[PDB]
Amino acid sequence: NKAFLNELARLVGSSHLLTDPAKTARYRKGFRSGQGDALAVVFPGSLLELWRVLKACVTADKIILMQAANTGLTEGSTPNGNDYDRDVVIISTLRLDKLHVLGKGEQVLAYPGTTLYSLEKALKPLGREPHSVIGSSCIGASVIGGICNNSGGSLVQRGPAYTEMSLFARINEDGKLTLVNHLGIDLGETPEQILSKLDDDRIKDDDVRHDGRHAHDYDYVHRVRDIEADTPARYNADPDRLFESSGCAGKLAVFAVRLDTFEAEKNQQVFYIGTNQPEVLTEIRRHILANFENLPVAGEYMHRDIYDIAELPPRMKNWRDKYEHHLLLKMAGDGVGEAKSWLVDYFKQAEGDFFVCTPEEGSKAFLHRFAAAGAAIRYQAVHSDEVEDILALDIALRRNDTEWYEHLPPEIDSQLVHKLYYGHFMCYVFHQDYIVKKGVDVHALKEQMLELLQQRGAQYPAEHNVGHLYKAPETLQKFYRENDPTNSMNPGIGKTSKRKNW
Ligand SMILES: Cc1cc2nc3c(=O)[nH]c(=O)nc-3n(C[C@H](O)[C@H](O)[C@H](O)COP(=O)(O)OP(=O)(O)OC[C@H]3O[C@@H](n4cnc5c(N)ncnc54)[C@H](O)[C@@H]3O)c2cc1C
Repeated sequence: NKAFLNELARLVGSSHLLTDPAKTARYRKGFRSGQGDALAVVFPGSLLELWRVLKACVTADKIILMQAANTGLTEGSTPNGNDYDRDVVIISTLRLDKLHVLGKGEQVLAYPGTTLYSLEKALKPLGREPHSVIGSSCIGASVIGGICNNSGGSLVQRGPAYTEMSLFARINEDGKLTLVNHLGIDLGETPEQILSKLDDDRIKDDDVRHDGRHAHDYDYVHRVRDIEADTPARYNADPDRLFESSGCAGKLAVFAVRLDTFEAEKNQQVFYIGTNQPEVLTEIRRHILANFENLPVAGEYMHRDIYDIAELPPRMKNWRDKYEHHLLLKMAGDGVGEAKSWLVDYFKQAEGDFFVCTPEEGSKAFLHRFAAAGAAIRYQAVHSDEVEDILALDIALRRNDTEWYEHLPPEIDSQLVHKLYYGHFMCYVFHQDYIVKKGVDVHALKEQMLELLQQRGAQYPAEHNVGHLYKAPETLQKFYRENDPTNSMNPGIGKTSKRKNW
């Protein structure tokens, strides 16, 4: 072991290797939960260094945990406990932060540390927008980390993060580390050639091939509008979005992804909708999905309790006081006039009301909605020895569900101090965080709640992935194994075996 570590320090430099528990704690603890021991955290500075570190880990038979930023919410980006059969090496990819724009910006090559934030910035002067907008973009979520988790932001027209074109390393059945270039870009024959070409930014449009594979989720547009389908719009175990790097959850080492970007959206307007009747929001969604020509850009839901705890903008304060259910509907281009006209008519009849945001209201509303997650976490710490731990569920309802707002069995409802509800309303993806009464068996509660969701036909992790909080369905387990036959990369994800060879 003294030798393996010296090799790492030789490959990335001693200032880019951490072994002291007190120093690695920063990378061993999950954003909301999850924690474990790790032998080392290494920070390669080039893709070629990443390759050599992976090779050194495979030859020392270590477990590899790829990490970018670590905003994963279900403990799947940090070690889970200490019972691994081999030492764990966390490879932080955050220094690999270059970005390569292809052509006029219609596609990009993102590297392991490229942040969504930097992607947004580089595309803006090109008149393009990224494929994803998630609550964690403001705190540095990475592009590749979202592809690995099939992340789903607030962007209603884009689907969960997805691409069939990527460059990644895979430990095969024989335990051999292999580099697989499925980027559809000619980069060379050896790892040195391929990775240097990319590290030196010597890729030009001439190296690029155009072949029909998809660099985003095609037709989510269609799937999201099908309000008569009896399955959800998107969920982590959805087999059609599990492709190589897409949904890999750390089971491969993703070096690069080729992704589609989109034309920037014209003139956006946020419509702040509030109501006390769940059915009024249900019909806004159903009518827009079935009848609008223009899909919204975003449609974020916030219940009042989560509103208060997340908590200023006076009109929002007014809406909070008047309405329990809020829908932040962002339209763009023509959808603005379409939404404004239909809402004016709809609310002359339907119970609540709405207003057209001022740039300041609109940004503060979204900033408030995001942060919902951090909220519950902080309410917990405040009331630590008085409430159990936070029970957080991530769910995707059947597209034709007529009752999205849950009415739990009275005996389950009574065990909750608070019920925090927020989500991506148009996609029927909801995050439900509960503050549970002191003395309640949280594990038993969760099990009861998961049974009710199965009964409702919902799927669960929707966007956050299974991590170590959810059991991976058969589709996922089979995918994880195909990618990592030796089970040497982020091992027990989805409550699966943590041991070598599974
Ligand atoms: C406040 C807040 C709001 C959020 N809002 C949303 C939201 O709206 N929608 C949503 O879907 N999620 C949301 N999330 C979760 C977030 O999307 C994920 O935490 C984020 O996408 C993960 O990106 P990351 O850079 O943090 O990756 P990390 O957490 O580091 O996690 C990466 C996951 O991918 C693996 N991985 C990372 N890099 C690589 C690589 N190069 N090769 C192979 N495997 C790799 C890791 O092992 C792990 O399984 C939120 C989290 C927070 C804290």
